[PDB]
Amino acid sequence: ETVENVSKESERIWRLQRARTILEFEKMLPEWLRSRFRMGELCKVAEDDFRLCLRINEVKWTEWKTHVSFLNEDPGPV
Amino acid sequence: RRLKKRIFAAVSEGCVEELVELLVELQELCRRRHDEDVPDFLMHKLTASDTGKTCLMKALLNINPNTKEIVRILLAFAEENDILGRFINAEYTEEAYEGQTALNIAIERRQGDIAALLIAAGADVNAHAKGAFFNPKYQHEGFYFGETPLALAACTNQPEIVQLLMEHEQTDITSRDSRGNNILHALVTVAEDFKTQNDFVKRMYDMILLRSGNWELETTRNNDGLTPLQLAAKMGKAEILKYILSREIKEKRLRSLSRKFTDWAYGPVSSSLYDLTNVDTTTDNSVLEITVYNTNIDNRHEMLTLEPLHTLLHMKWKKFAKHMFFLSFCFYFFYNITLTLVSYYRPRGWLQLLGRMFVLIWAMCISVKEGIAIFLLRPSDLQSILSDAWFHFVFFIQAVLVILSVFLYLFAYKEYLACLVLAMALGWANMLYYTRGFQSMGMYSVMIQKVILHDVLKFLFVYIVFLLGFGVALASLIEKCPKDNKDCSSYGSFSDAVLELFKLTIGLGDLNIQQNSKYPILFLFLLITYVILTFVLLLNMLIALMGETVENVSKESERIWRLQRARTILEFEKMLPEWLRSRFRMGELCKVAEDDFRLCLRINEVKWTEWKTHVSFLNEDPGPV
Ligand SMILES: CCCCCCCC/C=C\CCCCCCCC(=O)O[C@@H](COC(=O)CCCCCCCCCCCCCCC)COP(=O)([O-])OCC[N+](C)(C)C
Ligand code: NA
Repeated sequence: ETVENVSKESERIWRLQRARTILEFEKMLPEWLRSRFRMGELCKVAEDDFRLCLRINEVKWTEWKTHVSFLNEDPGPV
Repeated sequence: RRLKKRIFAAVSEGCVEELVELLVELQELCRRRHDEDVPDFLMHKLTASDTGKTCLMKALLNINPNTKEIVRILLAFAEENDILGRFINAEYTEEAYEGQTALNIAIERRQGDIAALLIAAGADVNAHAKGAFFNPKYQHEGFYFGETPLALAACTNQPEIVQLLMEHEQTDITSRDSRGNNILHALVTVAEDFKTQNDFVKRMYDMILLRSGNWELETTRNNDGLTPLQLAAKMGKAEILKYILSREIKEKRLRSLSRKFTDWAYGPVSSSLYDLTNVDTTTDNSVLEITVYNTNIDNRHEMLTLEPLHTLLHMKWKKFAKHMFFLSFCFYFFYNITLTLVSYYRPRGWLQLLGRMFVLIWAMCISVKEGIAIFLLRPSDLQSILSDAWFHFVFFIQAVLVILSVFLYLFAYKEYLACLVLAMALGWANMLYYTRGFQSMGMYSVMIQKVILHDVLKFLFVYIVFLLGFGVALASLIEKCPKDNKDCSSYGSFSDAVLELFKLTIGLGDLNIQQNSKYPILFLFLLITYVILTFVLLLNMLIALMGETVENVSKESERIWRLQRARTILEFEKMLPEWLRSRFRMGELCKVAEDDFRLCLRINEVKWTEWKTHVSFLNEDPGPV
């Protein structure tokens, strides 16, 4: 009975336990060697707005909207 | 100058009041002596040399409420300059988006009205977008759709543009891209599961195929030599494969394109004929062969449940496969029986020598057959070993052990008996392969594989850590036996400690806690901890964990057994020679009066649901003949 109740959520618990290890290891790193951050500054807004952003690509054949709220006209990564 | 930048900036924003003001200035510049020619200078100033992007393509990338007004003005401006042909057909020069034109951008932006006037203006409806983005190496840095405007609208769920493009006289439906894929191939690659796509590809596949009205598009092979029907099996698109395999075209004037035909129907009882020209073992590469031996997909068991595929396997199973499977079992059963008797009754004659030679000869036959079977299978992934070639190795390993034992027997090495015993234990363990063919035993066998991998292997890894972890600990606090009694403690060494704990786990022997331990309380504390961890925790939890896996597998183990059994059917059929292939399906049937004879499989179904009028049959008489 407990296995059935936990198996549907044990995957999330393992990631929660693993995520604790990731933060502990990152704190062990010194002031230097922190070159493993995410993508650098990106001009999100033309008004001198640069933010560190994480790139995630998703595919969804559901809505089929017109893209008029993008940042770069060229779709190819560069 | 800065005129080009201003034109692009005004075009992107979507303003037409100053758009004409910038264009009339360019017309004034045309009066200036270019010294080379008029059209080239105008095109150069109206296009970006770095990437090849034009102002018209800039507007379509920047769809605005006034974009349609901009497009007409730009086209009229180009038409007045007699550069309309080379302007609307301009494409990017960079390899990232090479071949992309204005028509491609408009279709992607879902601008049907804008794309409609572009085609009438003279847009190239056969442009190929051979850029790197349109043909990505992976599924994240690009989007492959067929690099053609006809396929782009098809893959983006835009039937209105597809109908407009197909009706155009200059559209090449059978056009092939760099991969050699046609329109139908691109839909197969684009097609996904129903939970992801709203079956628009299947509807789009039917619409485009009916418009062409010919088998040239369906029989086209790409650079990999695969038809769209074969590509669905190669990429594991069950939704597309199901439609194509069971395809009925009710409307007249075009019926040969169908793959499913009802020769007769009387009330709810009707018989269906499924085309098998490209789905059979007769051809070199077919859907049936691909859907069974595929290793890049994990939905083969679902793909074998289709109406033609499931029945085709069943029909050939009861003809030759059933007898060959039983014959193979009898030869292998006698192979192990004879091997066991000679090894068990070994010395420590002239009439039984034939049996001994049978084992040696049959071992060579297994070794040769399994040697090439693994070679042609090309196993790469670890899962493929345990899901497609596990019995191809253990049979090979057992066979070569007998050969190795014979090789060591004639020499002075006495290790031949050790290899001979391993052949016996593995040979009888290999009998579980023949459990297939029977639904009850076959589903039981596939249950064992999931239990072993998901639970047994996981359980053993933790148990060994506790077994060895407490083995060193318990043996550590053991004093040396006195000179009088040399067997004071059973936990004398590490090997002894593990053996006692192993017997404790399986409930064998007697638990004697009066060992020669300098800390008897500590020694007993670890023993009780080991029992709780193993006897109470690890052993009991394994039963509960497998019950979760049994529930998840029992709802799909039947399909897995058929998938495993179907692999045996194809292997047995390949063993047949060139002749003896008289066990095929029903012969040629006049599906269409235009000399159209196809090998078809007859399936009879009864359905008291729709109660339609049968006007799309092949034979008026319902009685079989
Ligand atoms: C599922 C299965 C479970 C396991 C089953 C376990 C039970 C079976 C396992 C084992 C039974 C015994 C077999 C091997 C015996 C070797 C011990 C030895 O020689 O010790 C010597 C002392 O050695 C030392 O003083 C050095 C210690 C390090 C080497 C030995 C431990 C290895 C650790 C590995 C670390 C990595 C481990 C990685 C994995 C954790 C004593 O030797 P001796 O008395 O002089 O020997 C007489 C002969 N001679 C004189 C010619 C030399
Ligand atoms: Na007992």
